Formats: sequence, C-alpha cells, structure tokens
Amino acid sequence: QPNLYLSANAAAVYSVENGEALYEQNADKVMPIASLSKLMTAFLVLEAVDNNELSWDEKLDLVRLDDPSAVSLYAITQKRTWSVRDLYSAMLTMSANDAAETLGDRLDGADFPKEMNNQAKKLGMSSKTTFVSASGLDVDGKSAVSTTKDLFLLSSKLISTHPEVLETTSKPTVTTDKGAKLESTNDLLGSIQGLDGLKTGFTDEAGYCFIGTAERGGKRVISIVLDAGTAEKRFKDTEKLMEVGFK
Ligand SMILES: *C(=O)[C@@H](NC(=O)Cc1ccccc1)[C@@H]1N[C@@H](C(=O)O)C(C)(C)S1
Repeated sequence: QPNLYLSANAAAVYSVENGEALYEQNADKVMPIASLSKLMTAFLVLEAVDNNELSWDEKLDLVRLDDPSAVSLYAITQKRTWSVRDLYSAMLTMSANDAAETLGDRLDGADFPKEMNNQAKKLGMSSKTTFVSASGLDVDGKSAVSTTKDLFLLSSKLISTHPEVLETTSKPTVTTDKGAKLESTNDLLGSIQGLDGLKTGFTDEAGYCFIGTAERGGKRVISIVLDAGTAEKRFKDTEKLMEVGFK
C-alpha cells in the first residue's frame, strides 16, 4: 500500500466493486464516529419511505437539543416545523443534529438506537459498531463508535441500496421545500472529479472526520478519515486517499 502521511488517526479507501482495501491505517480500531451516524439514520429514513411507513411530505416539529451548542436547523432558521424531506436534506447537508433526532423519533421513538444497530448487523457491520442516537450525539455518556472497515460496509450498502442518497450528498447547496438554502459541509464537491458524497463529522473526541465517495468510468471508491487534526486536514487526507483509490 502507498506510504501516506495522513493527519487522521484511522483512515482507509476501498474499491466498491470488490470491497478491496487500497489503503488502510488502523482500519479495525474502534473510533468515535459522531455525525457519521446520520448515514445510518438516512438509511432507515429511505427504508421507511420504501416500506410505505413514512411520507416525504409529512410535517414534523424539530426536537429541542439537550446541548444548545450542537449545530441545529432551528438555530439558523428559527422555524420549528419541516417536512421529512427537508429534515433529511438538513441532516445530510449541514449535519443538523435536531433534524436527525426528529427523524429517529418519528421512525421508532425511544427505540430508534435498537433499529440503528439491528440495521448495522443486517448490513454486515461488526459487533465493534454501536450507535447511540440518530444524530451521533452522546446519550447518557455513551458514544457512537465504529471502525473504518465497518463504516465502509455501511456506506457501500447505503449507496447500493439507495443510490438516490447521492442526489442529495452531491449538491453543495440544497434548496429545501420550505425555501431555506442549506450549505454542504463537504468542501470537496467540485474539487475532486467525480466526488459526490458522503458525510462529515466532528467532535472534540472524534476529531474531524469525513466519509467520501467518488466514481470515474464505472469505478467507485469510498474513503474513510477519522480523527484528523483540523477541518481542512480531513479533506487533505481525503485528497490523498482518492488519488490512491484511482491509481
Ligand atoms: C456531528 O459530528 C455534529 N457535530 C457537532 O454537533 C459538534 C458539537 C458541538 C457542540 C456540542 C455538541 C456537539 C455535526 N457534524 C459536524 C460536521 O459535519 O463537521 C458539525 C460541526 C457540522 S456539526
């Protein structure tokens, strides 16, 4: 494997069509994943729409966050009520913590973590993965954790099961049903050719994280970066992994 000098503590890049590792560093290490959890919440939202259990146009009230510091949709709009479509866009695009919790509550109430982890097993994720919340925010002091290998299995299964997820994560700005314009946290859209996903994350404990995906000429790769040192270093690391991915 190439000799990369990454900021990330754990990182990897995988080819989708065979699951093969093209670079791996601490790929089995258990790491806090924070807002990367929202990829599982997105998975279960799409599963529910497909199962005829959830309407894109159903209106929901944003739940209040326990911590007023976490990034939230209500804070930048002062609007309480949103469609499921808009909450799902806000969750994926700006990483709105209140939007994710609102979707998880609608789906399964206080039993959403069980459904997150059941889906994890069903997707092939190892017992090292444990979700605690739809947003990835800590719950009663417990943290969402996974490994880079497991996050690849989740990401690849999400994209193969629900490829329309990329219609949202590929956009640098999503104009919601209501009207608000949400800016993507994915600073690499329009920078790396073919890159169209997937999701950022950050807490003090998780460091700066990013799951990226790109496709060129039929070949799609997924990169995982956990615990990089700054908001831009997780993308610098991702640029290195994507060049390895398409070597
Ligand atoms: C996911 O990791 C989310 N992280 C936070 O909300 C950090 C936080 C701040 C104050 C209190 C509690 C938690 C969101 N994902 C990151 C990211 O996408 O980089 C945000 C910083 C956008 S918030």
